[PDB]
Amino acid sequence: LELEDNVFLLLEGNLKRIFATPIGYTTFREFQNVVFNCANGQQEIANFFFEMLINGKLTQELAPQQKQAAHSLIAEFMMPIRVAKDIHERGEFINFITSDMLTQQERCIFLNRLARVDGQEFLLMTDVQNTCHLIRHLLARLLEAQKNPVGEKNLQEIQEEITSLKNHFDELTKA
Amino acid sequence: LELENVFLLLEGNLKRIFATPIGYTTFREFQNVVFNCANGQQEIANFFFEMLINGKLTQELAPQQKQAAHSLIAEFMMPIRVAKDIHERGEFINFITSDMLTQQERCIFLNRLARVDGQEFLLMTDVQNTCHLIRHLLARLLEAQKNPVGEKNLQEIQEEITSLKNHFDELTKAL
Amino acid sequence: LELENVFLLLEGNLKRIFATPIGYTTFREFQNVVFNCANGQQEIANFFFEMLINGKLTQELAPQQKQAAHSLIAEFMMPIRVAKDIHERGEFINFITSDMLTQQERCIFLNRLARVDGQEFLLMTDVQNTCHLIRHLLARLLEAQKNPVGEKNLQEIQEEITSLKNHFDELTKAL
Amino acid sequence: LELEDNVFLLLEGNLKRIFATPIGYTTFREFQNVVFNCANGQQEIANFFFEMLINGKLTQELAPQQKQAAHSLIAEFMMPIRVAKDIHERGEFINFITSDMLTQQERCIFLNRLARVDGQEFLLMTDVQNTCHLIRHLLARLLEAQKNPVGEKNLQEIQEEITSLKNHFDELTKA
Amino acid sequence: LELENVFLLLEGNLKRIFATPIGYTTFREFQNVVFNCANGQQEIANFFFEMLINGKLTQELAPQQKQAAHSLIAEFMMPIRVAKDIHERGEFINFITSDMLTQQERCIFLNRLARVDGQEFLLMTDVQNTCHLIRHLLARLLEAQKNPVGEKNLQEIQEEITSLKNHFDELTKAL
Amino acid sequence: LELEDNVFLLLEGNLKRIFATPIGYTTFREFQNVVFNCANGQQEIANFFFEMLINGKLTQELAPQQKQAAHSLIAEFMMPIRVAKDIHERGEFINFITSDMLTQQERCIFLNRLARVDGQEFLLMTDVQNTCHLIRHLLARLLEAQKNPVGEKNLQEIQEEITSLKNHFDELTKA
Repeated sequence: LELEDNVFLLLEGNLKRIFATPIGYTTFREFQNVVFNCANGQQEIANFFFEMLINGKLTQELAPQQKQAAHSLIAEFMMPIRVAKDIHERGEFINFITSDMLTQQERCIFLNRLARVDGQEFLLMTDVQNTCHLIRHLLARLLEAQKNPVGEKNLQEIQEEITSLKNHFDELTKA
Repeated sequence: LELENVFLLLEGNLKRIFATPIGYTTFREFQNVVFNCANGQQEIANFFFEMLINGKLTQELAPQQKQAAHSLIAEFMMPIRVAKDIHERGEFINFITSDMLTQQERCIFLNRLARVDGQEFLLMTDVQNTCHLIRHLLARLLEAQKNPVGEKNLQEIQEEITSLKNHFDELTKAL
Repeated sequence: LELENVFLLLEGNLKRIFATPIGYTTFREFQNVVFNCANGQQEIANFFFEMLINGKLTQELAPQQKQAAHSLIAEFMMPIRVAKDIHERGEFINFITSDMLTQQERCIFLNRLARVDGQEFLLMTDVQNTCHLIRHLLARLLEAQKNPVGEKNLQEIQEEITSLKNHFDELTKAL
Repeated sequence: LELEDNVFLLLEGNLKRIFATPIGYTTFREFQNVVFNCANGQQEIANFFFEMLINGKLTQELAPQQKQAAHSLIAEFMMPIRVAKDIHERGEFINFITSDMLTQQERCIFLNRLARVDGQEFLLMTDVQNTCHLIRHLLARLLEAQKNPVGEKNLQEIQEEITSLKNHFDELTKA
Repeated sequence: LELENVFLLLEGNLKRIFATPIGYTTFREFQNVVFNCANGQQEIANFFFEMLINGKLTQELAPQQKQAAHSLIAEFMMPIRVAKDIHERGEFINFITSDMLTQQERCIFLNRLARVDGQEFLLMTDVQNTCHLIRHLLARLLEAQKNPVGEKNLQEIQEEITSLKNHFDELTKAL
Repeated sequence: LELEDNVFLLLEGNLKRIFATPIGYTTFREFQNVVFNCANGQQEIANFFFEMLINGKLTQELAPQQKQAAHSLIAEFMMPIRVAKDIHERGEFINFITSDMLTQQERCIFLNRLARVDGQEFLLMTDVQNTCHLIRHLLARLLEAQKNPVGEKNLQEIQEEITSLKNHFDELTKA
């Protein structure tokens, strides 16, 4: 492989540009387009940068200044690229939830925040009854998954986590 | 009370403010409209509020005015009530749907959460995510139980908690 | 069938769910409302569904009930149909507008894309962007043509494709 | 120019802060305000940092530790600043589009994603007929640009790209 | 003019386009609907536009058609006017609310800004933020005063400016 | 404290991941969860990383390679973490506003952009009268704050900034 220093520099500027705005569902494909543009029709060069930037792996010896630049690109871009790829694949999946209990009047309510893999969040208020209905709805859904052969195998994989839920619930009912 | 074609002018104004999505300012924009149509007079405004919020006519009206009044009530009472609801509790959960899908040996759920204000959020969960969400929400019920107000709330929904019992039983047993 | 003031209670409930923007949960929220007004009975629910979805009364009603029924049909049949449309195809394109502007020696277009669900997106393009978008979309038609199902779809719209012909002709010739 | 090391440090913290959240339409102006605040009414200091951070150019010799810090600031912030400036100028222009063909039933449809320079994206579904109508609409718009003297010159600039579109289309029609 | 059940077909179509939130394309979508119902004829379209935009019937109609026409006017004239307003000035401020709260020795305000298009934005300010915003806006009035057009605008609102005077007086004096 | 180099590496990857998407209201809590996971139930390790990453302070001597990694983590993540914490606390507060005056026809209007601490922005158009009404509304709000003991103390703190507003306004009225 014969690369000029200029390629690493141009590639860095282009990657800095695409990652300057929020990662979205087009970002992984936009990154691939940047690599292909840089490779200029040379599959071996494209693959070199994909291995480097997607896998953090250097598939040939580089001269010291280029090796340093590759390490810098890996450090700066590997995770954001993997997150772009993740969003492309499963950006709408739940990633995190927070809840803050507020006690007002007679009533205990929760300010819940739902965050997805793609970073979008949603605020949702629930009182204690809403919370119970939400739990029942989600349990009803696992019970339907359990009838299906795939769902059944998925549930058997976390059988310990399920038995625990029942524990926590038995703990709530006694009190 | 003494009133002019106030009903038609009230109508045109209510049609305008309700032609766009109802928001958190809409109930107050409505009050401002009523105030303006009453020329600021509190007795007349109150007559309109009773009519429009509670559907109650506090005064006999000539046939033509009475016809317009019943029309305003049919057309606006519920949207006004929803605007007040949103002002008060717009961020609370209102509805949830889930569609079960099977992708790559995984049972997954496309959930949609809708609030009182009509905003919705799409959230994907797999079986393990669903279990974690349930654990999270259960923990909130436990948190409420430790707070004197929340504990009273829980005591009011015994039939709700028993329902969670039977679902938890069915799931654990079926595995 | 035996029915109570069910029409008025149905009305108030439909007015409430349609007072906020229609979303992807709205058709299902409607079904739940009908179910609840029918006290769960499938024959009564079906009577309401025929009435409200298809505008068909499957039963003679006293004058007062019949009046309320025609009113529910006029007020809700189309919003119900749109809610079902959105549930099914809410993300599909519905309308596009373009306004041509001239800025700094450039012809530019302010495009607005609107979906079946009513969400809109503003997108600016210059002449070269517009050309690239067209090239992209053309490539999709070529992609569909390589798929046996897509190829059948294309064969159904011969008059559409000829229209593209005449536009392409006019443009190339005029340059 | 007489700068204390403290200025580079304070400037870095302030820039890190403003770039911690998504770039928006106010971000370039917010950056200018940070520079002016740091310059403290000294135009020569403001200009030094603007040349450095907007143009990547150092307009006077710096001592080695400050030169290193300037290079670090350039590497970290030059591209995001240029993107902020770009968004300020043309954030609503199209930047990228992806499409995924889905074959279901009899029908080939495309899940399109529209991304703007500002990073916002929009999902749009199209079937084969929608795609054709979109193409015709966009061609109609170029034809109107062609009547206008500016638009005509813009089109002559990409005359080769246009002739190519016609090619791709002639290729689609034969098949 | 010669017309068919055009009123009912017009009705169903208007009900459909107004069933979703009004957007920036809605007025144009309406015009397209009218065009299509008129079978493209400009005289018939104009009859519908007068009826639907201005509430004016430019033609005597049989009792049944006349009834349908008055119904279309009552149901759609205002939403059409709002759609045109939005097309023209959707981003302009329409309403603002503020609720004053006290948190941690601070007086704070929960402000909500609503535009002509119905979109809203929540914005918190403390006392100093509120002062800065006011200073900003005052500076804009000063900017307009330096522009010959803006200076004319200011001269038209003398009673508005005096109101700012009395408020400014009350505040400074009370401190 | 006995940490393996692997901990710094794992921690960096996890932080890079969470900061790859827009900071939101859950991000500070997500960061705490990452630290606790890394500490693996060891409060002293959690506190070491919290002091390091929240306060930029190293609470024990590290070997040179680990000290270098800690400095790198501080440089990369301290500000974004502080911004996450800020958003958690006051993300909805105003952060910045820009205005651009547009002169069209007889009329001077302003394209205002409102940016919050959380990075969300809102575009709002105002003409000269809207601007005056907005000022009056905000002054009315400060006048109400002045009646309240807390608000009064807040206002006394910026008494100089208030007197200045009055100045700028007196300057506008003379002209």
